[PDB]
Amino acid sequence: GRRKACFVTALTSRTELDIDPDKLRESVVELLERHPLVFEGTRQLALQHRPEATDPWYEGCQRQSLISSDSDFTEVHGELRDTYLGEVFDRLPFKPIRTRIMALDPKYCYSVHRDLTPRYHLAVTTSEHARFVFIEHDKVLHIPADGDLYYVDTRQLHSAFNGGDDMAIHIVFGTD
Amino acid sequence: GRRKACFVTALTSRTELDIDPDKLRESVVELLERHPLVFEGTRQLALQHRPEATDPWYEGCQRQSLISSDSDFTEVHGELRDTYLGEVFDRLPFKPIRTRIMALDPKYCYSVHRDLTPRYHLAVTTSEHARFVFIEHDKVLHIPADGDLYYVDTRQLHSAFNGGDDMAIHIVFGTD
Repeated sequence: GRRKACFVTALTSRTELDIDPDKLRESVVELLERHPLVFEGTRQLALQHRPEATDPWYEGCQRQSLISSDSDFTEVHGELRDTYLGEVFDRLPFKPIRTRIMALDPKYCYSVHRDLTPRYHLAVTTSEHARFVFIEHDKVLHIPADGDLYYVDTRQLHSAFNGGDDMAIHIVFGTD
Repeated sequence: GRRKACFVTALTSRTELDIDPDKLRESVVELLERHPLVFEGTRQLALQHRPEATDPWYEGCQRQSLISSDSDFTEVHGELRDTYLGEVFDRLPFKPIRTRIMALDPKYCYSVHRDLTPRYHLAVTTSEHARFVFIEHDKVLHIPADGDLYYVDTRQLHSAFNGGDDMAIHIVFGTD
């Protein structure tokens, strides 16, 4: 109750990163061959882990209430340094936490709800059929796979849907 | 095109029908026990048929390109006249055509697209997670199961999603 809904223009913001969409997509496709997304509907893979984690690829994918603190998930996987995903992390203007690849299945949507913390999104694979829907703000948002980073305030009441035939995939960064 | 997008307030309109939501819902649930919805994702059952149809419960559910004319599907099924669904038809202020029960699976959405003809909607079972999303108009719409009839202009670019755990069900009426 003490925080109120944001003004509509504060739902999103663009930070220019100049990432190459083709190289980004091919690096994600190759990575998922070796480290598959877990879960169904909304699927996930962790790109940052807690120091000394024995389950670095999936620990950070647990539901928020099982996460001690997002800020513990600081370590980019060592093997990413050599690939184009290492280049993505190098270009970030902030220190990310609990970064995950996150995906929406084809023809899938999730419940209208509020998240606890907004994140930054880099779209990997998407289409005109994949959108965020903000219910109180009556605003529809599409995040293009243009190599730029988009803040998206998913604390606001919202759903997301993917009406396409192919899965929609983002890299989703936290910050502190 | 010669027809342009409608103004945002013309996306929907309410016609008061005073139908009882509980009797409506219980009559539809019982009917679907005896006559199954066909298709997946968007599921359908026809409530009106062409004269002398051999497949009256399902001919009207074929895709629009296989429909000769919506206006041929004029006859309410005989077995409906003495149930509450017959009462619904008796109250309509227009002559309906090609009326169908239409439903969206849980966690399902369909492609962003345009339909050829707008319809009138009577929501049977729904939740806050089921919405129409108008892309060009940047408008989100919920049709409540309040016993009233809602025009929805699905000729406009749109998707629909059901983020809920249960199937969302409408009766969908055409008219001349």
